[PDB]
Amino acid sequence: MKKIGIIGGGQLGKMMTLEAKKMGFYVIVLDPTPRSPAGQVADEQIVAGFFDSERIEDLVKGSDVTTYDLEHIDVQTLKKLYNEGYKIHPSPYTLEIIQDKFVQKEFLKKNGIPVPEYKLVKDLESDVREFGFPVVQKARKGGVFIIKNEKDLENAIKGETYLEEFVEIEKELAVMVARNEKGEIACYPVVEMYDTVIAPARIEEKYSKIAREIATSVVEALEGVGIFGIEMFLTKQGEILVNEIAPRPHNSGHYTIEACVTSQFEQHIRAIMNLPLGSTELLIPAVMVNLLGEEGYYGKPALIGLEEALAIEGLSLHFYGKKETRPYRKMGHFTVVDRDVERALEKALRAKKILKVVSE
Amino acid sequence: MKKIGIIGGGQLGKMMTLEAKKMGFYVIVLDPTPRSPAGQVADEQIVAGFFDSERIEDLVKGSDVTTYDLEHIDVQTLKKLYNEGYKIHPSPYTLEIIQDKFVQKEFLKKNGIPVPEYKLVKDLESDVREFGFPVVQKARKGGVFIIKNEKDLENAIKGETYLEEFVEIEKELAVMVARNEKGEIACYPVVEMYDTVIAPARIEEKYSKIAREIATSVVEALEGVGIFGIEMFLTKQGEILVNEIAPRPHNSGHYTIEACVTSQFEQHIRAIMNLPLGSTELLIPAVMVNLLGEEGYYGKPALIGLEEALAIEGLSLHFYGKKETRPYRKMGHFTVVDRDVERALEKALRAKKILKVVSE
Ligand SMILES: Nc1ncnc2c1ncn2[C@@H]1O[C@H](COP(=O)(O)OP(=O)(O)O)[C@@H](O)[C@H]1O
Ligand SMILES: Nc1ncnc2c1ncn2[C@@H]1O[C@H](COP(=O)(O)OP(=O)(O)O)[C@@H](O)[C@H]1O
Repeated sequence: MKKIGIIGGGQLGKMMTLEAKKMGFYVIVLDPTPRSPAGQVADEQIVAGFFDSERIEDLVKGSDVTTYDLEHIDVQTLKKLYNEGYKIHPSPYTLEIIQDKFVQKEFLKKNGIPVPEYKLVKDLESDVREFGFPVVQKARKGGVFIIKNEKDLENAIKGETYLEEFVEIEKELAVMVARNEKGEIACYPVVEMYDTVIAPARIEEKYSKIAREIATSVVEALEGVGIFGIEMFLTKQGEILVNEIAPRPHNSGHYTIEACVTSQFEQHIRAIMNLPLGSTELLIPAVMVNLLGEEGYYGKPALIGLEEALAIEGLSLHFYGKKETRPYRKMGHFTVVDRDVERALEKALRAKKILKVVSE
Repeated sequence: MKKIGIIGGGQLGKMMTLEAKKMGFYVIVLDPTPRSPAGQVADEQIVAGFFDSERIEDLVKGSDVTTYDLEHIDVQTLKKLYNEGYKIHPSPYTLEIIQDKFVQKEFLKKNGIPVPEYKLVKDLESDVREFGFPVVQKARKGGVFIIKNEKDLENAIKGETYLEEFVEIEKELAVMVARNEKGEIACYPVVEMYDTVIAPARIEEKYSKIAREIATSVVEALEGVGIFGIEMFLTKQGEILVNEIAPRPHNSGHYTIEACVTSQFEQHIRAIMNLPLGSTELLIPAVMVNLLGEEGYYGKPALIGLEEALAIEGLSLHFYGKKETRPYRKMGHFTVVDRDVERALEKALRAKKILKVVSE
């Protein structure tokens, strides 16, 4: 039984190990938190930090393939292990390119992938003048500040940053795309950010075809292995530009669990194990909605509105096992499937007001 | 957070456990095997046998609602607790009715539920005679013997058995049906036994309609709470008779996980928690096949044919993490979803020869 190593034992990692074991694989989770969510349901867990070079190395050498559910990781030791032959997917090199938002943009531009106009900042006040207000500023490494006036510019993000033209967004889109080392690619439906996800995106065939073609291009240019979450902007001028790349299963890909033949999590395992990719057929439209911790609440998690929300046909719930609720924190998500996406959304919005994660 | 107690740590209980925690419930599993499949992903496990009176008592009293994944359990102690007001679903009384095939037949007959003519054995030889050859003999509690003539009376089943008329079976059908304490019912599509399940059964719609009606009337008569597996016979003469009742999620219902909006396991949780039931809509036809350990293999499980099998579109694998394979033992199942049920069956049977659980 081949062993899959997973760095990061949070929710994304747990869902990963669950699908991996379901496919008959042994899983070792590396997380600093003893009995992490993923470690709890994994075969083994290495209790160490995401930069404990020594331990991440014990994971890689003790696994057939190593993957990860988060980006803030020791990419350096990973590149070394990758260079001497150990299987790490996605490649620590693509992770590196993605870590630094500027180099990610640079990479996308060079490979012919549409992206917002950007500019490395060396002379802040001098560079912003090349865009004029409003302009967008982002931190190169992990955030995003929208400079609209003088007072904001005087209080801009400090550190290594870069500028981006403020994009006139018609809609924000996303698409999961997986790829084998063999080269097979599986592209999912383009979805829409209403944080709520609408699948499929209510957009002209013309645009979804383009969004799918660009998402594939990115993974290809990257020679990626695993599943990737590509965020895009459909502009007010009819242009599709990629905003960011997530080298792992993405929150905007959860709908696949209830709406597609193979979930994003099953694809990721298939992809990193170089197995034949699974069908991405959308069996039914779906609207997903994150269950964030309520504003002004702290402590013991409490889910309210369950009975009433479950009465909505097509509604199902995914509550994560978290011991502490924090405002804005991702406590879970719920999805609504309906033959008619519009009815799916109406219901989801209705439920959104009902389902709340409170404290005590 | 409400607590759900589950007696039985096998694969069914594990699948129930996960779905339960997914809905935000706390789960405590009771199983005589330490680190049982279900206990490993539950919150707590009580190491104890299914007849350890005082231990199942701790489980029920420490839970808001208790259920089970098998029938061979201390039903009498549960009846005691149930009479004290503790929530146990399905009721120990229902479990009691189903555990004995004769009382079960007596019950169905008392409620007008279509069933084969039967008779309790007082004097084996004399009773079979007034029935005529051939006749079917069944143990009341523990399997089936067809008495073709006098000679067979010597090898007849010993103990307390009952007799029933021989039925000329055309097809064997199954249907999952869940019910709330509030009385809400949720009926699934009827499936066809090929051990491989075909969803939906390839039968004239007139039969499907009656099969779902018969099944629903069964759980209604029982005033059942939870999801039930209703096994029926479609005779050569166009009659639909109920043969068996399973008071729990059933193997013939695994298809729901891949082809229906809400799986039988989520449905079961909804029903025992008296919450609104989920949609049973069939999103796409499906064929499920059980994976059993191949003959002559013992020890650590090992799979063969995965790549060739996963190359088949719509094929997904569900390998249970059993710590040892053994001939004929259920190690998991795989499903093949396809818009065309005949292509699903074709693919499934083709893969049934490729996927195999062997020893390492
Ligand atoms: N170039 C841009 N022009 C206008 N709005 C933008 C631009 N880039 C990002 N945004 C907005 O800010 C949000 C943050 O985008 P993102 O780069 O993914 O930051 P984060 O790391 O929080 O996700 C987006 O949802 C989008 O609405
Ligand atoms: N009354 C009957 N007439 C003819 N065949 C029967 C009858 N009852 C059962 N059988 C056959 O025997 C098989 C198993 O009997 P069953 O009642 O399901 O016992 P069990 O499920 O515990 O093995 C059925 O699948 C069916 O093919």
